[PDB]
Amino acid sequence: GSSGSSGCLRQPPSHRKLFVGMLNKQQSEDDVRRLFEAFGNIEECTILRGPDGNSKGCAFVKYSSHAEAQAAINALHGSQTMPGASSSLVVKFADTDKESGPSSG
Repeated sequence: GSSGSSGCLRQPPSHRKLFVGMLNKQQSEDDVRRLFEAFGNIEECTILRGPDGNSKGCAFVKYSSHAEAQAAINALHGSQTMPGASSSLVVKFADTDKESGPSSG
């Protein structure tokens, strides 16, 4: 059943990345690997490390599709609170075109 949508509007965006922050300088790529994937499959993972060297409490994680992404987000972001931080984990859809834009130039 449920065949035939005949309704295309505000269709979802195009991006398989997720920006995670409010992390602790203890966890490792692995920890975040299993944890995340624990819900929705992951395509790639890359921990962020500022020039200083010590993790900046951030990392880039990708998923197979949107649905899965949201699952991990709600299941993670706003759920627990990384050690040290007072605010629940922060996981949002990572953007690609930040600097660029249709700005009237």
